[PDB]
Amino acid sequence: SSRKELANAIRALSMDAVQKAKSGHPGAPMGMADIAEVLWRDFLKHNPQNPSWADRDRFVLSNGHGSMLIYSLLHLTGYDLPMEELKNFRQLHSKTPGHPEVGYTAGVETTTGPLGQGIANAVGMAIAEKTLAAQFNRPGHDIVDHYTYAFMGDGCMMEGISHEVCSLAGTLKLGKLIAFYDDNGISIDGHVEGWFTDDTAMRFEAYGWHVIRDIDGHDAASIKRAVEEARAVTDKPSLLMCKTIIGFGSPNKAGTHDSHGAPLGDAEIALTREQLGWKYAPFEIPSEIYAQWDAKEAGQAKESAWNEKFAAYAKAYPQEAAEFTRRMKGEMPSDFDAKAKEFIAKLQANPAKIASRKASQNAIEAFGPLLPEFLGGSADLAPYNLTLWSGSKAINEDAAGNYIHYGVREFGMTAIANGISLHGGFLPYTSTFLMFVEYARNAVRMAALMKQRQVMVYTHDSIGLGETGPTHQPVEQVASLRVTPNMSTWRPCDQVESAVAWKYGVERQDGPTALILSQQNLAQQERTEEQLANIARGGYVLKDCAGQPELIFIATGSEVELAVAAYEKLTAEGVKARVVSMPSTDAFDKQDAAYRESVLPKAVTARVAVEAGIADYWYKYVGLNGAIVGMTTFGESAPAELLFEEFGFTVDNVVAKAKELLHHHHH
Amino acid sequence: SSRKELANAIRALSMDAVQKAKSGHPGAPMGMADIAEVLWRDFLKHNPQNPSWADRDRFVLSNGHGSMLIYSLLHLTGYDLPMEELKNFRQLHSKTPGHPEVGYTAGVETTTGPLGQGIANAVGMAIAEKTLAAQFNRPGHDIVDHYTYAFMGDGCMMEGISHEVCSLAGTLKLGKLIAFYDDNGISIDGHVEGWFTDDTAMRFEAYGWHVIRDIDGHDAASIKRAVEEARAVTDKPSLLMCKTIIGFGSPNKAGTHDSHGAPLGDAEIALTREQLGWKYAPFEIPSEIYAQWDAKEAGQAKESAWNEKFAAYAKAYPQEAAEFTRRMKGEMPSDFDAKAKEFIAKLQANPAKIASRKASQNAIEAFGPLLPEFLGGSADLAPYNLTLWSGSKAINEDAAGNYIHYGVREFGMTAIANGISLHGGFLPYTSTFLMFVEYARNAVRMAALMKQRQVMVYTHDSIGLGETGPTHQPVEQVASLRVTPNMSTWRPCDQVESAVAWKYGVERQDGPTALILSQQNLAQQERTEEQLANIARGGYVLKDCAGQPELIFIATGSEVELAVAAYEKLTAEGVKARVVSMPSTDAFDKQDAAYRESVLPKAVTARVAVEAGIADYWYKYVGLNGAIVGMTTFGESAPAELLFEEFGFTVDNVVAKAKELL
Ligand SMILES: Cc1ncc(C[n+]2csc(CCOP(=O)(O)OP(=O)(O)O)c2C)c(N)n1
Ligand SMILES: Cc1ncc(C[n+]2csc(CCOP(=O)(O)OP(=O)(O)O)c2C)c(N)n1
Ligand SMILES: [Ca+2]
Ligand SMILES: [Ca+2]
Repeated sequence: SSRKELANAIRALSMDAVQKAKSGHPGAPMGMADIAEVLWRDFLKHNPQNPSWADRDRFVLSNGHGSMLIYSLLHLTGYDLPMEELKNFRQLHSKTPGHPEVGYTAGVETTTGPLGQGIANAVGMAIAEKTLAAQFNRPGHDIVDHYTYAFMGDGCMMEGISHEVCSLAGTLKLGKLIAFYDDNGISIDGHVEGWFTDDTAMRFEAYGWHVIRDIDGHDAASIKRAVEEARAVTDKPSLLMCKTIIGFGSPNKAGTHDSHGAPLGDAEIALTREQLGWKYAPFEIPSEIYAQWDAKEAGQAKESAWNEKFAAYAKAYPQEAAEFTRRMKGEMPSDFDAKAKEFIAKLQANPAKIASRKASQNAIEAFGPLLPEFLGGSADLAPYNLTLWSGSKAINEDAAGNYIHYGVREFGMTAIANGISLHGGFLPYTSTFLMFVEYARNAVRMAALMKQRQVMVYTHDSIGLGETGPTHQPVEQVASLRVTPNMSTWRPCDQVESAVAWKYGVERQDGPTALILSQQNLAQQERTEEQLANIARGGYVLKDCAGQPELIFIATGSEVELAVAAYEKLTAEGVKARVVSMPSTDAFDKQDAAYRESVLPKAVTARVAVEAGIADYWYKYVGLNGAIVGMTTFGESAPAELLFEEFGFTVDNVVAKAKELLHHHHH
Repeated sequence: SSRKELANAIRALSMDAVQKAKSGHPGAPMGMADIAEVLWRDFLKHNPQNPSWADRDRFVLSNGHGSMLIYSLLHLTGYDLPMEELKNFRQLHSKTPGHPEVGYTAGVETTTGPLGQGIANAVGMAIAEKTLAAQFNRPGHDIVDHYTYAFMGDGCMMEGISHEVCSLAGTLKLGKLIAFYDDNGISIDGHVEGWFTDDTAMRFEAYGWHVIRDIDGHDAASIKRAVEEARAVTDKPSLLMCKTIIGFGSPNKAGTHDSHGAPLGDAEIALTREQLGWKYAPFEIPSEIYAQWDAKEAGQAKESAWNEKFAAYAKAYPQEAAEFTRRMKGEMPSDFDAKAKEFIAKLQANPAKIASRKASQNAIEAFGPLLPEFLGGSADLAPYNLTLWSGSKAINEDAAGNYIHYGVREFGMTAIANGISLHGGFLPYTSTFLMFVEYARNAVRMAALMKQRQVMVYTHDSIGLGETGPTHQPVEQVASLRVTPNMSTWRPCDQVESAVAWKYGVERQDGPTALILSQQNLAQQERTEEQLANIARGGYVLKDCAGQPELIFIATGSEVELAVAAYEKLTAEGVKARVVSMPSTDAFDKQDAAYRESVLPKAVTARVAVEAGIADYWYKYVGLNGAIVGMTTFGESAPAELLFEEFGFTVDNVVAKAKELL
């Protein structure tokens, strides 16, 4: 078989799988098949029999709608993705969902589809490789050495996140990142010149990339020469400008928007087979074509050689090797749990009224020596988010460091960190003011969807930040996080809940954790040993009465102090009241029914929520017969103490609103 | 007097107001003061006595933390912003909040602070000027002719949204957009070379901008020559690369991150006065410096000249001039309410089972001839969002058109449309798949904060979109919109509710409206005249019983049919059941309490919400003793019919959950 025939196997499988599903995207797989054949057969270092090989190259499909391209590649090269699964493309519980999903499918590195985020993930994978190589490689022992290859299209280039992450990739001189741009002139509205006219090569040169122009994306020799050129440039990420024809092979739909996102149709597929000279029936591949596509023997040889290298490394550097293995597996140090509990107990015994952003920094300082896998950063807010600890070292200064200055790039930061978590070897944390979670919002969602461990440090969480005013004062952002599937969100009320939340976040293996942290100092609360242990249950009884409470206050973060003051006033008047601290609604909801009943008993309807955030959220825990002391508006520019008074976060107002339930549930 | 003395008045007012507040940002106002002095005194066309003059130039401070720069300029040039307000910078209910806010302060064009969005707004204002000029100017009568000037810094340049909107500005050849980049080498983390190394001039030339490099931002002659050159380039937006020193004037904090975001301190202010040669006490400005800065006399002359031009236009083009005035004031045509009601009544009388995305297109088609102020578009999804009507004309093809191909740029699109609404003259609508409201989320928030009218057309709203799978299937996005202050969100259940929602959106005067639209066909519900009129109240009784209900279903959008099916089953068993359709929770919540009680009586606790979105939202209406048939997870890639079954959107499950309450 010629290279074109081998590439046409991808075209056939893609158009036929889309046709059988009556759904999906034939255009990009057909347009990029020749590029994929050269990259995967001539360059990609991988082992289909072990998709988790630590030193494999990473491939990312940023134009993720072209999912049949990667399913064809994985199937043809010998991964555990049988033809039956391709026949079940886009069907319930198949290993071939409409967009590729990490975990669903052997060999898929990331979940893509939302445009722009795949190239961001690839930038994170390349940062991870560079940093891990710098931390672990030793003279004569280069155990980390692999490339990151990405495909992307016009949509990814138009998205702002491409600017964020490719600018930063240029700064960091990511010489093992090689991206292929599917320059096919077509997007969904039609010919892109009506809305997309950038000199993209010049733009990427402005970022410090090595750009290869005018590659014939349907000519294997041209593509191969370009990839060799990119691999020879070791000090810059490379962009290959690949001129392709969307839907290549279809006489009537190639080069048209009609090939982008719908089945070609059976008549058109017959004509496409005739144009391509592809004789085989749908889902039929001859043994000779598998023989040229299969990567099991080469892959075995390469991983075997790497294992020999790693064994030599382990003999010369046994502690480093043990750390590499631990970190690539995502395992925690064996003594971490005990040391973290010792830290938390020390805080509970030694009160300090500090901002929870400072309590967060103190937890980073405490955990940092125990977690060399941290790869942390802030989006140009290190002095405000308090993300640096004494052991931080920026990777633009020393590549073996552990800290990233992300610049003013919140979305790019968060999707890069998704790439860092997907790579293995690190535990990323990211940070910005909470308001600007809105800039990064879909990357946060994607971390949750992909079940990735990442700690998101979001500071300056309410009107408590004061004079900066309503553009920066969060109101509804925490509610948005709380209703996100698989998101964990903590709003700690003091330095002890802050440390507990950080411990929870770094030990959470199957999804991300957002910390909602104050600008201003928070009072430490008294806790018994039992209460201290109950912080991690998300919601717990902090103050109580004998018998059934007449009133339960539910409070979070900076408002627990206010709720406790109201509880004290009411208790002194002879009212039976309880205070529940709710640092994490998601962790509380995961507790069993008996525990939740013990904290929020169904008999007690007179519930008062107190939080400087949007009020409507709290109907979930207060019901229709309680009260909510919350925000219902945007904030205002003024000193924070005047804002808390103006918006009702006062002991007198909280007590008055509570007493209306002693007056209403009565009358 | 001397231009440096005149610029130093901005420096003094800025450092002193920050010091008095013990809060704020002296650095960028001190760094950009010489640029501002040249722009405002020599070029900017404006009238302090009427900040709403239709043909004024628009100025945007995208690096909005530098708010004392714009307050100093407004005060010095004679706007209604007295010295007492500058002395009340960042104080409760002052006219000088920490970031500039449109409406709070005479002369402020937009609310900035979130980096990158000011330049986006300015691109929108320049698109509005270009389009309005093409629509209204006539030979001998150029009634629209003004510039859009923007200041921006490193943070705006790093943000992705700058790439989206400046790319599109190049495509649209916005020759009256002129941006000044405060190239001062400093951001909050320190010297920017550790994280920001772009050849920014080369980047902007890649967008098709005219770029002027190596301007000395502290030399009036350098700056003035650059502005003249940019104004002579009429077929490209221009970027002026202005080298400045942050905190210019401060001997110990100039050129450092220490001048970015905190008071300089009293000692350092004294040293700064010495270095600048500024001899005036805090909040002292001599009469001659006001005389040199004041723009009232020239401004009134220019606006009067324009009024005379407009009067001549109105004599030659009376209908066009009346349209111009109406649109610039943001008024609706006087017969729009009646014509839209006639359309809605027609739909109710002529049932159709269509997707609410199609019903949306049909409302655009009906309203299009009535609302020439539409300036609509989609982020590369016209064939899916259905944003084109028969009279759509793309502005990249015809500058006098009414449609924008925004490309794959959801955040930039939304903030550009905020600029369009701020400009006056237009009613923007934007569109993408609902999932990607998450890419644009803070610009949506900013439309609400700024009380701007924009209709946001979000289609493909649930697991009903099918095989595309969980990256695209919305679950929690509608709940996020619903709890945003001043946002209106509509999830119509058929073509009639879709038209009512569109009417509500275009008739809003003080905020945005999000339409949550289905991929798939939705059955039309039968309605009495009273029900039909009550759609606009956001929640209404769609199916009822005699007497107090025993069970109330609350449903939205594509799930109303499912709730009606469950109602029919329970009604046939003899249950006193009701179905409430809730297309807009915010419109419902604004109703009088007797109305809300008539729909959701407080004595009836057996309430079942049905919506293919996140369940947690609905506790607001069902409380603790009801049921919610909603989503609690991400979606899955499969045909939509199978997903609705898999996730419990079945008559059997809805009926079972209801019977658990009875
Ligand atoms: C952030 C985001 N916005 C919108 C979409 C919907 N969408 C999918 S592909 C596409 C444009 C297709 O353009 P391109 O990447 O050039 O596709 P191709 O040439 O591969 O078909 C759009 C708008 C998306 N997937 N992600
Ligand atoms: C989207 C967004 N992210 C973060 C911030 C916080 N912030 C305010 S100013 C700034 C950096 C200031 O850098 P630059 O624009 O270069 O400021 P300057 O030189 O004018 O002081 C940051 C990160 C913000 N306002 N908006
Ligand atoms: Ca394309
Ligand atoms: Ca700067």
